[PDB]
Amino acid sequence: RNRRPELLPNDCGYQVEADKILNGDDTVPEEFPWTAMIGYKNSSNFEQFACGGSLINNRYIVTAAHCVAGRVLRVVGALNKVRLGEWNTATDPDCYGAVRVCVPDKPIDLGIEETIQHPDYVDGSKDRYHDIALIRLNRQVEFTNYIRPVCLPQPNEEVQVGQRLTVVGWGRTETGQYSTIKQKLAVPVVHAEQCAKTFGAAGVRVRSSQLCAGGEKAKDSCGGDSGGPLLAERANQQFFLEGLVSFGATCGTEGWPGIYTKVGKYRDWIEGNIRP
Ligand SMILES: *[C@@H]1O[C@H](CO)[C@@H](O)[C@H](O)[C@H]1NC(C)=O
Ligand SMILES: [Ca+2]
Repeated sequence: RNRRPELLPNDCGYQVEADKILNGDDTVPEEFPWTAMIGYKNSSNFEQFACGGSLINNRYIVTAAHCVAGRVLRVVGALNKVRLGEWNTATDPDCYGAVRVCVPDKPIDLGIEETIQHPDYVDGSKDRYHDIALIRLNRQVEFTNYIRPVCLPQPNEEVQVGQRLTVVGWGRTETGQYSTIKQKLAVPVVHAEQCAKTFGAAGVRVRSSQLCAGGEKAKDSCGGDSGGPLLAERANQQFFLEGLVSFGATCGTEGWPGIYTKVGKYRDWIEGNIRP
């Protein structure tokens, strides 16, 4: 299967601590430097960012398969670019804090060399089982304080119910707000049964490769992007990509937690589909 585990760097999951003035759910630009924005372009050349993803090394982002096939492609446009190093999409340069500083680096928009959807994913399916895809970027990415790779779990590692994780993004889901500043929201992992309604179709079972997180005690935590990261902070403040958004959480009266692709469960597949 041509697995190349050594192409996933050991220097992963570390971010600069450079924190500052009054927050909210807003991040500083240095937080979660593996976030990516996925950009689309329709037939009259209108562009917009409508999905997220996570930088895993200097050549790849990992996202949901539903971000690279089907509905998004007809509703928004063709897959076009991936943006790294963004913080506030409303501004450029990005400047923050009472004692003011600016991000030295303009966000980078990279082309897509190839997209690899998981072979077992079915576009339009009720369950979206195996909702994962790799995007090989056009260029080797040089890491900075604002662009760095996230760690991936091993296939035998499990998140436990009650464990708190962080979903990060710009509200780029079907029902999201489309925020301009990158947001972080803390969410509990919950029993799979609580995601019964998440599919928006009855009778779908939550598989082992799916994670249910959000819910009744996390009504202030809706955000993230389709394909966007769900993170565990493990020992030594090293962040791991426990999940990516497959069905977004909804935080209203009759809403539901989100279903995430368990990324560790696809570690072998990832390693077999990356090249230097
Ligand atoms: C491209 O998107 C813009 C903005 O949403 C829209 O006005 C336009 O109709 C789209 N192009 C077509 C005709 O597909
Ligand atoms: Ca910006």
